[PDB]
Amino acid sequence: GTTPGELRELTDDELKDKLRESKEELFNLRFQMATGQLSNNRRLRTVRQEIARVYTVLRERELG
RNA sequence: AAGUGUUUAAGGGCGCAUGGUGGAUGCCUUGGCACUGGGAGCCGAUGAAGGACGUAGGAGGCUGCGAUAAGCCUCGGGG
Ligand SMILES: [Mg+2]
Ligand SMILES: [Mg+2]
Ligand SMILES: [Mg+2]
Ligand SMILES: [Mg+2]
Repeated sequence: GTTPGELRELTDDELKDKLRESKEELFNLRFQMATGQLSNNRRLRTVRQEIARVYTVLRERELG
């Protein structure tokens, strides 16, 4: 839900915070999907792609 | 009285009319076969060729991808 653009003003530690918050979110809605009370399915994909985006930006910061 | 003499179809044959089965024939094609002209002529410890297992909101196969998993970023195209 957040463009990779506005992830470049965030430092390493707060990018890491964003990433762990997102991983916790993903665990929660994975449980909700398993128990049957998640109707919105595209939420899983968006959060999974957000995690991938956060790693991508971190690696780009490391290398250049 | 003597004599003559049609009609049987359990079933079978042949001809026709009507169907079934079967998948030939005709007419085709998301497939191939033989070449022509170019390109590129190597990939691999910066882990190859090729695979295993996984991966989509729902079971499998083919495809794509690899725990960042039908995808992630940047630059162009286009709509
Ligand atoms: Mg008869
Ligand atoms: Mg050589
Ligand atoms: Mg597969
Ligand atoms: Mg573009």
